Amino acid sequence: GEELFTGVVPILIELDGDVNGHKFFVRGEGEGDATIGKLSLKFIATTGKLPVPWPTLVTTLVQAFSRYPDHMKRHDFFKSAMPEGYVQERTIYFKDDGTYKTRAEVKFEGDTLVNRIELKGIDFKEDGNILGHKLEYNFNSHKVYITADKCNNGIKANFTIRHNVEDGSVQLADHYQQNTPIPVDLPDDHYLSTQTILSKDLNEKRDHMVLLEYVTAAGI
Amino acid sequence: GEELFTGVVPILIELDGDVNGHKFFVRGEGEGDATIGKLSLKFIATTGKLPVPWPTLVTTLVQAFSRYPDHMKRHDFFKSAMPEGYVQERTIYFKDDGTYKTRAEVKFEGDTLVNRIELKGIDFKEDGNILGHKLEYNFNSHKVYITADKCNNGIKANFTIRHNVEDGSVQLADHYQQNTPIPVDLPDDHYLSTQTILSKDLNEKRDHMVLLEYVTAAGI
Repeated sequence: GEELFTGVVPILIELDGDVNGHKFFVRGEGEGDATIGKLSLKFIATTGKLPVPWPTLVTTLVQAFSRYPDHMKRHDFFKSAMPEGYVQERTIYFKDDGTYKTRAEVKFEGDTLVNRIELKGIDFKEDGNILGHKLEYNFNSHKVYITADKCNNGIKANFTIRHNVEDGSVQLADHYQQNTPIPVDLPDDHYLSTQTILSKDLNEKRDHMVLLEYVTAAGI
Repeated sequence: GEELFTGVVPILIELDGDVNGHKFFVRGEGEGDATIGKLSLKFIATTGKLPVPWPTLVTTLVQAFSRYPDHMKRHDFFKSAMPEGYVQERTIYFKDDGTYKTRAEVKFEGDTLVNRIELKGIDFKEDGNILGHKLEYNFNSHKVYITADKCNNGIKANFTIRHNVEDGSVQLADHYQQNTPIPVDLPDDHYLSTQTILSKDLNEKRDHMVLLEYVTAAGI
């Protein structure tokens, strides 16, 4: 388990998407340091300019990298599932627009943590904030509320993302999370607060996104 | 639910058995009164003289008839499952001898409560207390410990039966129970204490058993 997350761990993320029939693929490489809770990643849209804004993929596109303080070590479900891994299922509803469903397997391969994800989006509106590409290239700080469902030997989480829109208005996105493993751990209600920076490689020519996160757990 | 168990309810019990390849069938008719916790039943071995002693079938052969005191009404799982019914799975280990597995569906049909059961027995010894027919035609009083497993939206119970043997020695039989429904109810740990009388219809010519029980719940 967390014996693996001392020091820096390299990362591979892969996302297979389709939204309203618009198929796309994203591969990410980078590294995380769970002892301070840092992620630095570059993502590449291999299929061409994305059919959806980059910020909507951020949540779907390795919480196992959250810094859990020493007084909270008994509640790190993500890391206890390693190296075998866990499954992360999400349903995301965008206010007054469409919805995503995600399934992902998060494992170790060699020395890298890998997130392989499938995404399906339906019922979106064009000239809506998603397909119409109206979201600022931003990601504000959020809290992620975790509770452990004993029955499924895992956790549940839910939280809503606030996406800034060009207009000045905000696009809401309700998240619903299930996590299940691939010995055990389970954690009392707490949350992850996160902070994200989105920017771009100036020498990169493909549609891409560089990402930098800091995540810590709290609330005990 | 328990709206159904005021006053007397007629009973039909049917058991399909096979133990060590010895097949048999038992049908029971009688009536119960859950407001005082009485059962009176006559059982008939339709296939001929039983391959096993009658006392070993007693537990496997309608706890929904237990008298639950008013202060315990929130814990009557059995009756809350009605009229739709529940499923009762049991594993029974006989000390130093074979084991039974039982699955039963307990429902209302018309105005009768019906218990339809399948039983399979394996690994028994001849000249053992079961196949060798060494058990006294007795049934002592026992406690039945119930706990509610939330996950399976039902209960679990376990208890051991003490069968008197002709020899003077006692045959133990560990029971393990699962119950699941066919809106809901679930009960805090308590038990059923029971008392049974076994006797015979003197004008009856088939291998048979008449049974009389009183069952009440307690322990809160």
